[PDB]
Amino acid sequence: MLSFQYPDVYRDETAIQDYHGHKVCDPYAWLEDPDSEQTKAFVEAQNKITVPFLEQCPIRGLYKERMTELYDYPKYSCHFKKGKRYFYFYNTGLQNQRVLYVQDSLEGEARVFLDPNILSDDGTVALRGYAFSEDGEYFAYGLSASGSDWVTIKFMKVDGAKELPDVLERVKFSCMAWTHDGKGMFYNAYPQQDGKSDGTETSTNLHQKLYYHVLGTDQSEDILCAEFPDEPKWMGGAELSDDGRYVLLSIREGCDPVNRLWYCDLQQESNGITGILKWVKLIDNFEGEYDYVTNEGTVFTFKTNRHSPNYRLINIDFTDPEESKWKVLVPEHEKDVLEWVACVRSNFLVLCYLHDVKNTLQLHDLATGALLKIFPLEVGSVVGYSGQKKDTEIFYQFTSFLSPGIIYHCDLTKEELEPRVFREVTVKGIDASDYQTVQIFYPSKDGTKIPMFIVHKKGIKLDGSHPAFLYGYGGFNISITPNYSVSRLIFVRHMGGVLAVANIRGGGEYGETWHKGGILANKQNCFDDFQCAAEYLIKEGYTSPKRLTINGGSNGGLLVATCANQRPDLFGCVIAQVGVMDMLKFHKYTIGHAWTTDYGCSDSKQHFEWLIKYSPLHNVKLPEADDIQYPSMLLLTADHDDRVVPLHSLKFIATLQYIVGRSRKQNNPLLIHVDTKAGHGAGKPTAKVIEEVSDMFAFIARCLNIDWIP
Ligand SMILES: *[C@](O)(CO)[C@@H]1CCCN1C(=O)[C@@H]1CCC=C1C(=O)NCc1ccccc1
Repeated sequence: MLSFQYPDVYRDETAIQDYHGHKVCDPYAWLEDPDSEQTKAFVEAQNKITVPFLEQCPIRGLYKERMTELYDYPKYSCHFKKGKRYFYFYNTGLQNQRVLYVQDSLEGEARVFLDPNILSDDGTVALRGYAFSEDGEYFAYGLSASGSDWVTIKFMKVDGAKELPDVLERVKFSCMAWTHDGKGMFYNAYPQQDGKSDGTETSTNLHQKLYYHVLGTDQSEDILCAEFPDEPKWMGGAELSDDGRYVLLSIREGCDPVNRLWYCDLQQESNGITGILKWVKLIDNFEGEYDYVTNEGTVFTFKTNRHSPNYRLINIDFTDPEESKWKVLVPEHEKDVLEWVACVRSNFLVLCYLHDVKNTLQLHDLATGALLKIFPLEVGSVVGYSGQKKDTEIFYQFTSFLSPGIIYHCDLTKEELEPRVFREVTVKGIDASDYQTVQIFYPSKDGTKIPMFIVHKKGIKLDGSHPAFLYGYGGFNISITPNYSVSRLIFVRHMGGVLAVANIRGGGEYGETWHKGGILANKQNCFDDFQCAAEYLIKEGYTSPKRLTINGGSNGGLLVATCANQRPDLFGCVIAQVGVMDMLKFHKYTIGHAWTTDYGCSDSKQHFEWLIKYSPLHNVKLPEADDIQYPSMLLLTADHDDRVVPLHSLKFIATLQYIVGRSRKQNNPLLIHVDTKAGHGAGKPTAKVIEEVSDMFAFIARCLNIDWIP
């Protein structure tokens, strides 16, 4: 099968670093420089063998045509009201970017408000963040180029959709919050740095500042409102209270769901916003999360995890702020995670729970916390919502494995609340009733029961004959909940596949204890959980190792890369997207310093000892048994991935090809594809998304010799 040879790649054998007495060799350290001729030649040589491999089999074309056909369905966000007008996002089917529409009433004719498609030939300029002024008359929006986290904020007057002159540069990981006087907007920016700031650089991002931009002025005139020069990793994001009276500052350091919470009573500023604000340090530590829900005068309602791993709602009165005085408005549930909370129609709260990895949605009274209404939902996820304090109605969007889903509307001025289907779209080509989703709970190595969703054609024999696609993430308190994926359903219908999603530790599915169960010293739980998921699928007859594919992205790319090293015998195929591979150096680049709350940091002797054991880059090793080789592997990355700098995948594939790819017994390919004008994944145009899934499933089809089923 291997009709190509791996490129020559220089090994710098002098690259030796001491980590607490452990010598680590890093012969591909030079691939850390994205700008060198050496690195560019490496990328070109790798793509030169990967692309013809992927495109040799007719199956890529059949997949791509079927993806193009089935992905072509209308896609809407929830309606949301701002001031006098309604807005929603909409893609007719195959537009590169969804388009923002405005209408003057729910029954009124809609018109294009902001169309990102006209900003590039190839749809690689994408909306990233936006905020309307309190009165709905002005609009700020972030644009990112080529998938980079870097943002340029531009502005529009809503009436007439008029471009304004204001442009804000050096924006990254930014809040956008307008003061209610409509004078201007808070946002974050980074100090100048040497070299590039376009998504191709690896430079660390430190000293993020909070600024205020007065509409109608140059950026050079913006007011510095908060900075933390003694704490270069702190990130202070601003929002206005619902009554416009307070600026709330949430300071983060790292990725843990915790924040300091400072406030500024704007009425108490000596002369409006003119410099560093008179911050009152209400919560001045990182012991808990405090997510603002609403306030009534000085009584502030927050979603918190303080003393409550599954989250709860508390009231903190700013005039009596000590923790012993806080009121518990909605107590923590013993098992279900309070995922998010919104305040709507003055005195309702909308609460969204995660119950065994499925969403529920409930209306509660603001004053007492009492449950008033359950909004009935099928099993799946709530993935969109609108309705803020002043609004008198809600929209919410539901999705699941087997249907694109439904947008509901509920008029909250009615005595008897009755949600109605507002929009529903059918995907002709996939009959949902041919398939089923089951949820099982399998024991991991230590006996912990892990949830797994399995999706497959009805009536299949569990004889181990089926190809399977097993997906995981396992980190950063992120819950992996049901979602509609055309690309995965084509695998099921046209490749005869079984789909599986394992809810491994590290995620947020069972609250903070689930998260803590897959971080730091215990990160190996994630890999154990995921290996156990594969073993369960095999034992129960859904699949066999030779027909099993695993996939994950980012922290999920680490997951699958590590599982390949640790259990090469368990998997036939591995696709690792935009993965963190160098666990010893991840913290040196761009925003990687923020992930040490999940992983630890190699500067620490204790953390190094955890990290060295599973770092994919440092654990490539020929399997001992003559009958065992590495699975076929595909790494996907891109040249403007400034979230997880591509050096991770570059160094990892060089190592795989040298240590494993050169052995006689290795016949499974070990490949990387590096895309151009693309980044970590957010804002990826439709055309690239289609090419990407076509690459992935063609890879699977070719490595496992799977026949297309028309
Ligand atoms: C991927 O897993 C997912 O994109 C990468 C690699 C490890 C974690 N990760 C992230 O993107 C983390 C997960 C959740 C948010 C992340 C992040 O780095 N966000 C940027 C950011 C913004 C504000 C404060 C801290 C970090």
